Amino acid sequence: FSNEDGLEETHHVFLKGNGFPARFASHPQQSCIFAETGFGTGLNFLTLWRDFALFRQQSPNATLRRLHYISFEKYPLHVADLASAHARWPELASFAEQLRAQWPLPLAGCHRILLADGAITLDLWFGDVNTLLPTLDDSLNNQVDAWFLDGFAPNPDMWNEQLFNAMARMTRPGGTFSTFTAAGFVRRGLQQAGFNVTKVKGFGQKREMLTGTLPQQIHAPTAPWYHRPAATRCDDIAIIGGGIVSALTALALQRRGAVVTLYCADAQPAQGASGNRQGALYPLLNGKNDALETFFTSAFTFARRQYDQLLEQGIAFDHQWCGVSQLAFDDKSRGKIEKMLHTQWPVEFAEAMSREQLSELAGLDCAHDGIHYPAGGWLCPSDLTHALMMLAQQNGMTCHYQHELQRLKRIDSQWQLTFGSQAAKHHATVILATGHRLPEWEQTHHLPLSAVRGQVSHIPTTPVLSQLQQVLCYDGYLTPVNPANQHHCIGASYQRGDIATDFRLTEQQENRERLLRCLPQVSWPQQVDVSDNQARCGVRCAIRDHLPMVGAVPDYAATLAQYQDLSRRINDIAVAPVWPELFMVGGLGSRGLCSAPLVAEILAAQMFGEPLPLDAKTLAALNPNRFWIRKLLKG
Ligand SMILES: Cc1cc2nc3c(=O)[nH]c(=O)nc-3n(C[C@H](O)[C@H](O)[C@H](O)COP(=O)(O)OP(=O)(O)OC[C@H]3O[C@@H](n4cnc5c(N)ncnc54)[C@H](O)[C@@H]3O)c2cc1C
Ligand SMILES: [Cl-]
Repeated sequence: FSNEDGLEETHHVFLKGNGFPARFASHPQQSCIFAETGFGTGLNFLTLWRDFALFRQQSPNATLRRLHYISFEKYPLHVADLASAHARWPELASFAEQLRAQWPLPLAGCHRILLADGAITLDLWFGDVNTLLPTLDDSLNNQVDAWFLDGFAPNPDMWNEQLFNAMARMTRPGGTFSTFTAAGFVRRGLQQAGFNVTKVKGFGQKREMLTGTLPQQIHAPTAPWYHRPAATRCDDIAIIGGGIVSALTALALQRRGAVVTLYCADAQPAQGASGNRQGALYPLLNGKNDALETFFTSAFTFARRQYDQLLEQGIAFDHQWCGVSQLAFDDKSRGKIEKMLHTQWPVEFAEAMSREQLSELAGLDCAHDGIHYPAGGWLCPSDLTHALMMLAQQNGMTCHYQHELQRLKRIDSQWQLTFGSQAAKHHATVILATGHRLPEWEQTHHLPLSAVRGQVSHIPTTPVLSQLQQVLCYDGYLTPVNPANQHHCIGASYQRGDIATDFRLTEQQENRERLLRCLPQVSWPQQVDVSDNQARCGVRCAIRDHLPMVGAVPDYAATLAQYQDLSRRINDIAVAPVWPELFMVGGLGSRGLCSAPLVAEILAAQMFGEPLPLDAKTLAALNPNRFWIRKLLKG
């Protein structure tokens, strides 16, 4: 037993300083929230994990079942650096391996990693703490049970009042912190932030150090107009849906121990918009660093990781992570791509490429230059949705197919559900995930959701078409052959106000026309043949700002009456009015394969009142009431 590896230190300063592991056992909630300034090689996180795992082995019936860890790192290391430093701590080896298996690219923003079969949520915030904290969401307030105040020795950049004030704002009352320093200005900084502070002996030799406790909740400037309320009960949830996002939301809720039931109008899941054979998965970038791009940057990477974790657990679905090549086939598209390339992306996420480079990758002359997304690809969303639905079923979700909801009505603390004609059901909490049909309710009909038919053609491959290795995106898209069926998909029509799903010949020809029109300089696209008239049709739910809608279903009448006064006020203002115990997720447009997993996880986390994985503007930009709140916020 030495001190030289720094493991005993970590345990003394950060775990014991916050009352662990004793505190695991007395902890009164199902989850415990830790936050850390810095992350480094993960020493504090891995040590905590190890202890929390020993505690779960020893007390499988204790209240505490889950750990959430929030970390702020300005200088994210590469996974090889992580591996190299973890050689010092072989006793952490197996936790370390699971961590490194999911370590993300150095992209600015929040990256949520699900570890230990869902018992651990790791929110990695890559960016400067100081510029980050004022951007964070109200869902982080009053949440944190214990802080690991780590980093360089008070170098002074990090240890300002702005950090201490954010920390207290984010601390639950009774929540605590510990740090390795005892610098006077840090002590004074944490007191003025609102903590009680105690000075104690450092580990072994040097230093004194500091611990403390937040005696009272800091009521801090909120944004009540974009409030994200929890469900009061998660032991009785009914999902109305049956597409990709219903299954992901199911699973994200089951990880938290919710009980969920599915009602789906069709005989089978994935008979709506989620039913194609091959769909494209890549991020939507703009180079504007707005809410849209911020969301898609997190969403894409989060979706790839979840899809890989699922595949690792034995879930099966056709797919190739073959890369996506988006072509500058046009003045407009070239301009858009040019703007994206002004932000400096790691080439592991998005890379500018010449016509030659794209074609080299593609196996076919791509006719233009553009941008390449090497982790994008295609998946069979039909297989994926059936697979995730099956998994949710195996894990406890009962499924009632051919249950088209016709009437939804709150009565005496329950939602009464009338179908088309099976028995009426009633539930404490409901979630609407019905895609293009979302705004058909008296409760949802003032939400600006638009419905857009598309038709995707199914085409036989040929020796030349088989050569294609990437998804090609132009004004439309063409996937590589699915080697399991020897067919490709090429789409898609985009018909606003049109919800019929009948095969149309005109639209079948247009899927080929689009390709021929956008790559006129090459001849292989002539090998596309749509004359067997095989296609699939479906209907997207589009939103004019191109971002999903996820959250509580907002109450129009009360919102307008309650915020007529809002602009003058900006005071202590009431939270956004909503229908009680009613939530929604959808508005996925044409990018649901990319956006679905993160919105699902956002919705589950919200309904459980947990900290959310995005900043305030990006969450406000996903909130269902946003188009209204935007007006009222200016008059
Ligand atoms: C032509 C086309 C091309 C596409 N290409 C891509 C692509 O390249 N990449 C990509 O990521 N995505 C693509 N998409 C999919 C897009 O991402 C969709 O927005 C997404 O699949 C919708 O998923 P969802 O779960 O929200 O809704 P859906 O899959 O449409 O499911 C809605 C479900 O709700 C059920 N329902 C509706 N009303 C009721 C009711 N009253 N009672 C009970 N149940 C009800 C239905 O039974 C249905 O199962 C494409 C879609 C289309 C149509
Ligand atoms: Cl699809």
